[PDB]
Amino acid sequence: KATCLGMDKITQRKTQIICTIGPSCNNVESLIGLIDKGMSVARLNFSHGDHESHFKTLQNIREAAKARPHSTVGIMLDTKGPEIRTGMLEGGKPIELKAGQTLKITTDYSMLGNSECISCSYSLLPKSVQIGSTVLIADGSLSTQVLEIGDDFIVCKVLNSVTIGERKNMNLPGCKVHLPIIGDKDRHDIVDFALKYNLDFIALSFVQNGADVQLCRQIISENTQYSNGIPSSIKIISKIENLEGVINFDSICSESDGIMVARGDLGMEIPPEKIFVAQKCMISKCNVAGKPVVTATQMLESMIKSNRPTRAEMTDVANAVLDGSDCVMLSGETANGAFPFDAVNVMSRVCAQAETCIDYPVLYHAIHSSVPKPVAVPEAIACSAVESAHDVNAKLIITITETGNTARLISKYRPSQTIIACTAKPEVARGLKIARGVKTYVLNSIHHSEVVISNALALAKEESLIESGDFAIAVHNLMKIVRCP
Amino acid sequence: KATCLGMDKITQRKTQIICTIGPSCNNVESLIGLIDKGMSVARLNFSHGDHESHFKTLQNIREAAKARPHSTVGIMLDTKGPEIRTGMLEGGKPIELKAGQTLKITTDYSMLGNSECISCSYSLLPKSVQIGSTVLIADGSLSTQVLEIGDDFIVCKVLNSVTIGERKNMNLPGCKVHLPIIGDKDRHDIVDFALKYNLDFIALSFVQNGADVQLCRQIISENTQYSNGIPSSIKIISKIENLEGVINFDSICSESDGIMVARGDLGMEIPPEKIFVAQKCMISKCNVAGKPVVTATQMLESMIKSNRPTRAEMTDVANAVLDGSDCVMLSGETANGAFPFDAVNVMSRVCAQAETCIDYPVLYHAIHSSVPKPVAVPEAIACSAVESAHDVNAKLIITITETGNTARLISKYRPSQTIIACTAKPEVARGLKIARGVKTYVLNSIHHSEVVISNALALAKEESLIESGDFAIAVHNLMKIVRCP
Amino acid sequence: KATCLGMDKITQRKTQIICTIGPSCNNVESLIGLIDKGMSVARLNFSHGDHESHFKTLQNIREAAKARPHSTVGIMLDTKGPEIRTGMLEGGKPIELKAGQTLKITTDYSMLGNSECISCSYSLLPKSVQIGSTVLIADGSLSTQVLEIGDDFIVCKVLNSVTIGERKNMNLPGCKVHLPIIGDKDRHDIVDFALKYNLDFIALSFVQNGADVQLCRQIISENTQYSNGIPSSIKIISKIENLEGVINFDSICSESDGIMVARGDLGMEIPPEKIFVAQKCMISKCNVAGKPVVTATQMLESMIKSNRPTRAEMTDVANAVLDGSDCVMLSGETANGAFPFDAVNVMSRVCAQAETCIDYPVLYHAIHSSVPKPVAVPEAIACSAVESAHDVNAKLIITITETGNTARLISKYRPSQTIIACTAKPEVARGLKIARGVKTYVLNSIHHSEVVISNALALAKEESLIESGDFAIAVHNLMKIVRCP
Amino acid sequence: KATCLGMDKITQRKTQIICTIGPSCNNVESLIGLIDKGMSVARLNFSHGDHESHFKTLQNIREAAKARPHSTVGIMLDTKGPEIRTGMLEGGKPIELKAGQTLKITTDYSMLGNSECISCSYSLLPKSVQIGSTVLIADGSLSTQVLEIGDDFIVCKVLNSVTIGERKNMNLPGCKVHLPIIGDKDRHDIVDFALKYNLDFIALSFVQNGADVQLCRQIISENTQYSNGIPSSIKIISKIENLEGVINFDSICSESDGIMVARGDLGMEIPPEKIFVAQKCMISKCNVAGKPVVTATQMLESMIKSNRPTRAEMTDVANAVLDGSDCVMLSGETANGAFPFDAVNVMSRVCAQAETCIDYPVLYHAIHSSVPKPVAVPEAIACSAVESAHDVNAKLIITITETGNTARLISKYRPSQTIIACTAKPEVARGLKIARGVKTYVLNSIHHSEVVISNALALAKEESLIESGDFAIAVHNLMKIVRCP
Repeated sequence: KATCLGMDKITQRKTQIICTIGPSCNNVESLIGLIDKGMSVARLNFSHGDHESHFKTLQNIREAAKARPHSTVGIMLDTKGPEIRTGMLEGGKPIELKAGQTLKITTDYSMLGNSECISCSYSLLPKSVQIGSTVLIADGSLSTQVLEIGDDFIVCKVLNSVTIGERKNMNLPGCKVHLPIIGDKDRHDIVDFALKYNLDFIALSFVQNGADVQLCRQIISENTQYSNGIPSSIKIISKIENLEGVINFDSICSESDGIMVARGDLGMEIPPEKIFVAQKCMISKCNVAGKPVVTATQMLESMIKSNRPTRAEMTDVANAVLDGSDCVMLSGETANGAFPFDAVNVMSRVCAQAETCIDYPVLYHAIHSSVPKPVAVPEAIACSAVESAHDVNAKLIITITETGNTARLISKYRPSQTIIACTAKPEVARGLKIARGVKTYVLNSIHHSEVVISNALALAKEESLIESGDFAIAVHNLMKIVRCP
Repeated sequence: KATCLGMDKITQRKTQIICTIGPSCNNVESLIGLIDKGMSVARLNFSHGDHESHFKTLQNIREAAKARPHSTVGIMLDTKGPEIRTGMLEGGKPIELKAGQTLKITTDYSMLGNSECISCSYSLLPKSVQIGSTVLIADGSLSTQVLEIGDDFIVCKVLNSVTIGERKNMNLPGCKVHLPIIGDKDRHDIVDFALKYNLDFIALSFVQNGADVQLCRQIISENTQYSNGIPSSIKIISKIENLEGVINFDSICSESDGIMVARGDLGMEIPPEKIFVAQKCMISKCNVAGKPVVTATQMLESMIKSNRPTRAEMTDVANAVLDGSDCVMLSGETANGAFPFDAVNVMSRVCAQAETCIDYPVLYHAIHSSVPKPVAVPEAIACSAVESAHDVNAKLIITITETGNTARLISKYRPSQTIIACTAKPEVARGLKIARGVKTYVLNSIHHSEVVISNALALAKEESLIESGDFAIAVHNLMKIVRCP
Repeated sequence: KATCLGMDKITQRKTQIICTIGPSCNNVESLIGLIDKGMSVARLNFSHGDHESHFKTLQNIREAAKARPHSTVGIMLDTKGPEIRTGMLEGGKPIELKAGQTLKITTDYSMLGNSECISCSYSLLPKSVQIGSTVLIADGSLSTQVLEIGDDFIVCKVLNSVTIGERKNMNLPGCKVHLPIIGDKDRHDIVDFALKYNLDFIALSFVQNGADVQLCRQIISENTQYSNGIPSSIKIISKIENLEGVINFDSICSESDGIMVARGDLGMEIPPEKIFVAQKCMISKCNVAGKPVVTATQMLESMIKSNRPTRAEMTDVANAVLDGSDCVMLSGETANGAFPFDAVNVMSRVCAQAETCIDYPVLYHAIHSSVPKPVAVPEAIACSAVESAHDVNAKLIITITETGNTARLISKYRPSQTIIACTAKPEVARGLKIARGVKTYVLNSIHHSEVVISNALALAKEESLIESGDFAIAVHNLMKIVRCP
Repeated sequence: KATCLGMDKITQRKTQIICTIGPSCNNVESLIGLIDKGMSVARLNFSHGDHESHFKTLQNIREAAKARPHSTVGIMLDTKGPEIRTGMLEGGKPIELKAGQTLKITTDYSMLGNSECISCSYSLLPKSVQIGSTVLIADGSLSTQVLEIGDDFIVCKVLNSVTIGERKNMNLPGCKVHLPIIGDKDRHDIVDFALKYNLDFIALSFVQNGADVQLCRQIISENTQYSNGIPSSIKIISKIENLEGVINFDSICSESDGIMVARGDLGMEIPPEKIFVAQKCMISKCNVAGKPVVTATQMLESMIKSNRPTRAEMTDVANAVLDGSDCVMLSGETANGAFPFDAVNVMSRVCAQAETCIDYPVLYHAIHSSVPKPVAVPEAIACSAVESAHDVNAKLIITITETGNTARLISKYRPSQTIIACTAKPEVARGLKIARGVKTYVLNSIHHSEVVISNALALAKEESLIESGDFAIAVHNLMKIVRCP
């Protein structure tokens, strides 16, 4: 019905876009490009790089953002988390293995590993496997089986002949990994980078229960040395990356400021045909809870070595948007891909196209019905704004906010109209970069409602978002309908 | 569902009540009683009485209203319109007739009629009938047949032996009555009573098309001599009383300020079984258009000579409310009945009871869906107010209004909450006495919104309409949600 | 919507009509007339008449039915039940009373009563009241108050001056009446009239719980002497006539073959404004249960002394049909009214008119959704027949049935199409005369499906119910769609 | 809701699967394997191979089908259509090109091409391009630009350095290709293979309008020499592969027996972001019309060189099923992939899993509402069967059919129950291998309905599709509900 009206034709994008910043796009020029193509949030994967690499990247993001005064860019720190990685190889050159050979794996991490004895970051490895256990390297590339266990090593038997590099992933199927969700390095990165440099999001890797989220809350509340004793309003985004997280989803979602659905280990703990079911379900639950949800399964793989993607990758992003996703995330397409700019631009257009397939009145009633009544005043105002915008055929919903909460609530009810959030706090604007359909205007002051609305309508007119004679809904416990001069 | 919740039990009335004031309830004491039983509007039927009778009644109504300052009483003038009535009988005593006898009817209205020659107010009577024409008197009591036509009289043959009195109704089936909808007397009554004494409603008898309505509009605009050159805002309520009125209903409804469904001639022009179908349709169309509708078919006939009505009469009122009727009107039950006070009280309780059978969310969506979009700003505001009242579970919807238009728009969407209209103009309050579920607060000034709302909430608290901590929606292009202090 | 399409116009009646047979219409000629006007079922009120009067009436009904071979007439016995009546008056002439006088009431039933000492049928009267209790005669006409209680009498004080006749009703507010629901006379009438003469319905007066229904079931099962040891399939219709019945409705409805909502005492035990609520609720519950429901509050009172009714009475029948009533019943309009034929004809046309206001697809989905799944095979076939008829725009639903059960199930789902029930058993056809929209064809044999359908389509074509080329749904666990030759 | 019930758990597949048969799976043993993994239809892509290659494959398919008598395998011929392919390379070895060099292209198809002068099958190539025209080879691999046009050749300038092989695809963007939709070779393949060997489907490449479909109809009706003068019932499945096909879709869809959504040229004529929008619309229109639709964009690309696919590829299949797709098609994954058997098995499990996300009652009402009424008799029967299956909670819908039309109609309404089609004609069974949720029982005779149903139920019991006491709907204009013995 709505999809067919689009075919007869064969309004800016609402779904936010997160880009992972790596070597391929670390410089100012590239970052500006990424903003122009549609980047809402820049992500720093703390599984990679060092302190100096991260800090430079951060400076570059902010410099690039300064070059784009009509844009707001949020910055996300994605924790390393409880991962197991291999060590450095022979001098620095990659190594292949053949089935049948006996490969040794030492826990002496600071050791150069050859074709016979590689290294491992997990010092509790010997006490975590048994004779016969399977050890997976590079996410199902080097499959092995334990033959011996020593004090600080294991000896495995290479089962299938494959090629792997350095710092590769490692997996222990059916084995409990004795690592914390927030280890010592994660704490250091949270306090001494995210809080210290005033970042906007913490993507918490491998969250498994509400207690993981609460530990992060506690860390934030006990570390205010970088903000004059004032607790950061930095947002916790929990990454569901395994079966435990899926089982405890409700608790995690309820505790967090947002959810990210990511590849992780999930594809090894459940049947692969079931992954899409879990994703769809987690997205719907986030929609009902009004918590932002990020879809991030590295959707455009083919765009690390190709100018444009294949159908399957585009339909994945389209269907993620249609499932109700707030943001989509690019991983190695931008971080270390050959065509970082092409991917974002493609992804952006796909999102916009998928959003034309939405039956907005129907979507609104679905969400409105799913929310138990009575609600708080702010949420009621939000609903009425969306209903009003529909009833007068308004082009914009403008919200004057000091925290972004009303803007998040309007976003929850999925208006067809673009939401313009007006605030005096730049941090609030960056925080809103994960909320669907929210554009932000940062102001010097927010005290004079009339003036704020006037400037917002003038600026929106300049940006081709509204025209003279068009209606806009203004919200600030209060709702009004104004006409664009 | 909603009706069955009520059966297990075996919130003030929203439907407004119109009482016809006559001899039985003309005095101050009686009118005070009628207010206490639930009278919203006092109707003066200008088919009966003289100037002095009407003027005394008008004073009594207004004196009674002063004795009840928390109430607001509207005053309606019901026009004589194009009717044919007989003259005075033998001295002043009633006369019966027997079939077979030849009854004469003269057009000399100033004459005492006997059992052989009666009188008639319609001077064009001879030129309107032919030999064999049927002449009905007292709405199907004296059925006669024309035998001779003279210059200023007709001679008929009494077909059925019945008893009749003075000033009785007269009908000419299948004959065109050459009388205007608004004649000399009607103009006189509108200008020198309704406008002159500042009444609130003109109930316009036998409206047949839009042109009839527009003639009344013209009279109103051309007669501002009693209001300092400012046109009155007196409401035109067109009475649908015949087949023509039904045929042209849409035009009439669109031109009018409201609609009254009355008995009139309709039952003689269409099959009686079709009347309730016409009524249901007319009520639905009024609901959709947002125009007040009055149901008035003399619902409680039995209560002119009995303490209480029978089932059929109560169900009639109940179903009128459930059909969507804004007001119910009592006729001979209050005017010249033996039990006026019992009637009103009964009708009030039935209305309240029928209102407990309503599924309010379902009703809201039915009306909201029937309204073509986009709507104008105030209608959108009204909708949003009703939805917000629901979503926070508010007790009141308060509207600050200078005309009553917003209160009418809110009323259209049928909220479960009582609607409180705050105005500075007492005429606006009186005009709203035909909008369902609206109560009116008259204030000295309406300028300071915060103050207006504070005093409205305090007065509502005093009247036990709201309690501390309860929510109320306040509307004045603008909508907000406040908590009662 | 559907009501307005009808107004633009300003298909046979579905709602069945029950007529009470009394002195005014006891003869063959009158009964034939009643059939022609629309009588489905003839009712014998066993509160009145004697054995000889009842038997003659029965013969007349059956003779009249023989004169109408294309009609099926059901016969209903309405039990006297636990009622209290007054005795015979002075010789035989009616008597009036004045407030203040002390009226005596003896329990010596076989005694002529004057203006000072009347008689009473209830011998336990003295042991049922106390000093100060109120005794009501003729349903709130003679209001009295006990002054003395003797062995076989009471002395009351006339409170209000009114006029009453013989055999008048009597009521004891707030007092327990020690009479059985099925007394000795009721049992006699059930066994020696209803079963003996093979009647179709027993309207059981003043049912108060399921045990009352079960007593009647037991009586039927223990009295097969008039039907060769084969238990009668006579249908029990329980009359809800008081508060107890309303409280225990679910149990009563679940036990019975049908429900009648009647005047009884209800109007004295609950507030009168609540009666319509209870009726609406009981009708809906019967619709959901698929049990036939009869509305019978003496809807056309004014038609005992008038040619035509008033609006309130017509709208009552219209709204009863719209509430979901299967049958409407006339009481004193036919039994002892001046215009028995006029009333039925009016009532019939009203029903037909009200049925045009029904949104059939909407009504179907409402009932279909209210019924818990899974259902039995016969009910599933019934639903599919109704859906099929809609989908092909069929004109008839024909059902071959030996018990009428499938015809009752189709009726439950309220098709717009007339339901034609084909059976070889005349008793089955009469039983179906209380099911909405069911017309019956009685056949010699029912074995050849093809032939039965052919004859039914031919007969229906002759009766102007279907035309050549039109579709009909044929049902007999099996459903087919045939075309009318 | 339905997706989340599946997450808590973390019924056979209904969606049909088309496998393309090539070198990797040509032998009997492989084809048996493909049947066991879930192949419904075997596709022969006549763009590759010769007569003997196709004929051997046809025999192997048919021998493999005999080894699985409980399965039914359909056979599809996919036409070469209007395509442009290069010739053979240097002896037989592939050749790479570097940008800047001038590549020649001759129209002499019978020639061995080097790194300087390649060959081409399109003889009108010189008269189709101009100076500056872009010539694409291997679907955007070798981008060239015309420098010279000769009588039977063109000289181009290699724009981008890429590697290509033999028989590669060739495109002329913005140039009209003067080739018929059904040429000499296509006619030959349709008549002397599809019709001659009695295949079940013609997948018609690059259908652009209704006229193309009607030409294929004409060929079929004019060629009955291999079926004794009886026109084949071979299904025309039009492939939408370009913008023209999309523009004229309605006409094509109405003329065709089914629709295939293929990759084709579409991605070169419209923005890539718009492809999924077109696909969703085309699937919806097919669902509404009741025509089978095949989704086939080479969904599992990664499984030509990998054991299992990535997320995007699985979600693509999952969402195709949820969009309403009747069949999914595998291309190079089975034809010449390294892991054919793993691919099919994965795609099958995804389909089944996606099918558990369906709200079956909701889906039924959506389709039922979209169908304009009235429908024809068999469509009404199909609807009623689906509703009855639901209402009694049946396990199977069994249809006795001579053409398969009723089975297709039932399929259209998407019952949760498996549909069992009973036919005497093996071609009918094979034709139904593209209808979702239909399984087929081939019988010697179909005459005795009772017997047919008995044997169908017994065979279904044997296959564990139904148990004793379970209900099944039987359809053969007629519908009934039976219990499995």
